[PDB]
Amino acid sequence: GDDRELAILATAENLLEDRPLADISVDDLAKGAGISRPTFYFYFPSKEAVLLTLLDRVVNQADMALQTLAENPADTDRENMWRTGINVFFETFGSHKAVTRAGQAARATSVEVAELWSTFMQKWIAYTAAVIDAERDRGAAPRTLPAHELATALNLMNERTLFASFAGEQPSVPEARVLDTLVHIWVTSIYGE
Amino acid sequence: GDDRELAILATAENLLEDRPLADISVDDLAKGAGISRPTFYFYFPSKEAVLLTLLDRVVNQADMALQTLAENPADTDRENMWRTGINVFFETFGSHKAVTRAGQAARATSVEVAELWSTFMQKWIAYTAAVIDAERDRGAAPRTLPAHELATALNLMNERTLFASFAGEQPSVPEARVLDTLVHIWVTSIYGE
Ligand SMILES: O=C(CCCC(F)(F)F)N1CCC(c2nc(-c3nccs3)no2)CC1
Ligand SMILES: O=C(CCCC(F)(F)F)N1CCC(c2nc(-c3nccs3)no2)CC1
Repeated sequence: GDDRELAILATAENLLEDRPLADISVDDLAKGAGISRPTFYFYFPSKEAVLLTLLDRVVNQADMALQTLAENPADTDRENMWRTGINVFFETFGSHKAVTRAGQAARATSVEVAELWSTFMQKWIAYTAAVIDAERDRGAAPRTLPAHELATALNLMNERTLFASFAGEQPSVPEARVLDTLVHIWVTSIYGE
Repeated sequence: GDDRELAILATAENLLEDRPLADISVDDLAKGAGISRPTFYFYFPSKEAVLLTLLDRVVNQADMALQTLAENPADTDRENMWRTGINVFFETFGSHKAVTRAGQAARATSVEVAELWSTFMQKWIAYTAAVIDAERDRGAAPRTLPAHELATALNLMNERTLFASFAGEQPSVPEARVLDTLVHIWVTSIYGE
């Protein structure tokens, strides 16, 4: 019943390691999930709706991990705080590289994917901005750029850079270096200046 | 003779303001250029080869503008120097928004587009790294991150952010604010921490 939907999801994720969404067929997904093609369609309209659900669970998982951080303040310096937050995305998407990579490419192609990505990027920008402002009210950060324009560019940086790394793009920051790199840039641009 | 190739190029660029590459047909391009469909094919294999040539001229124009800067040192502070370099890309691609935007999307789809973008991103990263290092030998910049990993992430930032703005994406930095935003981040992350 439910367990089948989960099987279609797990099959899709497993096949996206080895190839793109284009070379995955509804029949491939049905086979893998141990159901037939017409049973597949009872659970999802398309292969693309499978991706969307997948991306949706990943992004929500990152989002939830970030709320947990926000509610339970990790006790530390400014540098470590920021690193902990960037680490949420680096870990969460880095554990779901095929879904990430495919979810990025379907932004060009799927309006729902584009808008889901958009909703969350906005949510995460807003929270980064809310935290930069909080940091400024306290006197820890100088009032340089508008907080929200700063948050925007720094979050756009992480998206490009994190996914470039994960995909192994030329050029990219090696994955083992990406986190320190992004953090140096967040911390100097937020506190400097 | 040559003037026709230029007409196909100018037609393509003009039609990409109003719609995507998908909704532009070879016949559309031929019409506009005042030639027939089989004459089109004498000059280009495909519509996609038209885009490539277009992207190639833009990217080379940015590249050339950056060399001019590099050879003739503008006399100024560290902040203005960097701003002048980022301004090359903001101006050059901002004058060619449809070609940019289309050239970004065809990266997913065209290996030649992907590799052209890749060659230049590498070239521009290398030069940013060479300049960060020069700045460090002089004692103006501290030896924090590896210069080349720093250049990489900052250049990835500009790509994402500049194009997000130009496309009017949600979310993005307003185009009238994008340059100051990127510069604050370059300068604090290069000189700070
Ligand atoms: O890196 C992303 C989004 C990246 C999304 C993506 F797509 F993967 F590129 N950040 C969004 C939020 C930002 C952030 N941390 C925090 C906090 N940490 C600890 C306590 S409060 N508050 O805000 C961390 C960077
Ligand atoms: O912004 C880009 C590439 C962006 C590419 C793109 F795709 F548009 F996002 N920069 C590459 C090079 C960097 C740079 N400036 C300079 C100099 N200025 C003055 C003298 S020497 N030396 O290096 C400027 C930022």
